[PDB]
Amino acid sequence: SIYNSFYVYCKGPCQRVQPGKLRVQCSTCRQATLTLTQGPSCWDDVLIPNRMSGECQSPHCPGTSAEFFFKCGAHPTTPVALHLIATNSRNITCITCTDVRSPVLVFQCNSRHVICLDCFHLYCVTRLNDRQFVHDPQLGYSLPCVAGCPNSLIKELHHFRILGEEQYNRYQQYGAEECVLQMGGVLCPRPGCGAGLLPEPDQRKVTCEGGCGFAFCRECKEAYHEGECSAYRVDERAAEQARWEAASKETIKKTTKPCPRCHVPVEKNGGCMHMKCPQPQCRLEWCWNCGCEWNRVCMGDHWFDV
Ligand SMILES: [Zn+2]
Ligand SMILES: [Zn+2]
Ligand SMILES: [Zn+2]
Ligand SMILES: [Zn+2]
Ligand SMILES: [Zn+2]
Ligand SMILES: [Zn+2]
Ligand SMILES: [Zn+2]
Ligand SMILES: [Zn+2]
Repeated sequence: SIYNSFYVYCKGPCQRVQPGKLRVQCSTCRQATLTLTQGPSCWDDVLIPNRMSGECQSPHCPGTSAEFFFKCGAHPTTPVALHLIATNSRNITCITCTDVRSPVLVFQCNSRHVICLDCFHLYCVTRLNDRQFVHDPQLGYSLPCVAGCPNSLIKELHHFRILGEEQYNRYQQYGAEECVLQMGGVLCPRPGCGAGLLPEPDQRKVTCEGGCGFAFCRECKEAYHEGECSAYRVDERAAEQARWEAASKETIKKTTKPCPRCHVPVEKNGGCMHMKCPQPQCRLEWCWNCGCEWNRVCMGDHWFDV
């Protein structure tokens, strides 16, 4: 692709975050024959059912609602859209490492704080280690913005798929482990075990048994013995810089661009990348990003950006 707006988690065969291809169909007949009135301009447009309307190009179809979906962009054929993931076209620095990276994950806190994907992984892994995931009755376990902002828990839990199979599996075990821990139990310390154990409260010797047979001291977690036993600070300025809608320096890509055909300067007023030239005698339809006539490659790779 020239430019990708969308990322999906591709199960088989990529098992990773990949650019996604946006598709649209008629919600009635399910064919690729829905001509939209207006192209999508944001994630709500392609996630909320029936939000967008058009006309099904069948003589047999009265359908007027669009249904959008994604495919992995890395190969021919339905994966889940990772809507918090954005291409970092304005070079916003990451909240925790302060480097410019792309793509980035953008929290739904009021500040729309921005974290690179490597830092997001490290955020996740640190919180898993330290048992600091956050419980929500309506969700299960998740994490909020790294800065601690309110009302910012991640709700589309498929985002934790981006951690990859092993850490995602640790995340999937966390709830059951936490049940044991909140009940006063202990997890087996043997790497590759971590069974949740519920020994009697006052017993220092814990044996992993129904597990792996390991007898450990629940106080120091080493092999059982008689006798006595032998990341979270977010910079305030870094956080202010790392906000999606904060004012930014001008990049090589200008925000007012000439019409590819008539050269007259053109302002963009929404997320959709299909531009219609405002000049009465021009009316060229073109991709804001690519400077070319509007086409289905641009639709699929970057119909809108955020
Ligand atoms: Zn794939
Ligand atoms: Zn139809
Ligand atoms: Zn980072
Ligand atoms: Zn935040
Ligand atoms: Zn064990
Ligand atoms: Zn000990
Ligand atoms: Zn024009
Ligand atoms: Zn384009």
